[PDB]
Amino acid sequence: LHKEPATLIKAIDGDTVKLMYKGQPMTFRLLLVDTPEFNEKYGPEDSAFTKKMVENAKKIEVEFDKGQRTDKYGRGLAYIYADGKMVNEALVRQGLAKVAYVYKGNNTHEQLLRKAEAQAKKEKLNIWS
Ligand SMILES: Cc1cn([C@H]2C[C@H](OP(=O)(O)O)[C@@H](COP(=O)(O)O)O2)c(=O)[nH]c1=O
Ligand SMILES: [Ca+2]
Repeated sequence: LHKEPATLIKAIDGDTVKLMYKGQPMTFRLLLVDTPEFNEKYGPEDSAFTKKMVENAKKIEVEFDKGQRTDKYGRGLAYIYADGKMVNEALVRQGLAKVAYVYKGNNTHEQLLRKAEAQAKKEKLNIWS
C-alpha cells in the first residue's frame, strides 16, 4: 500500500470527509470503520474528533487498499492519515468508532484496527463506557 497526497475541503462527520484528490473534490468514506450518527450517542463527539484531526493536519494523505476504491455512492474508500497518523485507527482507539465493513481485499489494516478496538474496549472508552 502507498500513501498519496490530498487536501481537506471540509470535515463532514465521523467517518466521512471531503478532500481534494488528484485535483478533484471527493467524499471519502474511511475504510473498516463505523461511527455513531450525529443524533446517536457519541455522534457529535465523533464528528468533532475527525473534524479537529483533519482541520489541524498540516498534511493529509490517502491510502487505498488492494480492492475497490469507490463505493456504490461514489465515495472514495481509503485509509486517511493526518500528519502520518491514521484517522481510521485513531477513531477506533478512542472508542469513537467500531471496526466494521470488513470486505475481502480491502482489509489490509484489519488486524491493526482490531488491536486498537481491543485497547479502547479494555479502557472502557466512549462507546465502550
Ligand atoms: C465502509 C464501506 C461502506 N460501504 C457501504 C455499505 C453500506 O451500504 P448501505 O448504505 O446500503 O447501508 C454503507 C455504509 O456507510 P455509512 O456507514 O456511511 O452509512 O456504505 C461499502 O460499500 N464499502 C465500504 O468499505
Ligand atoms: Ca457511519
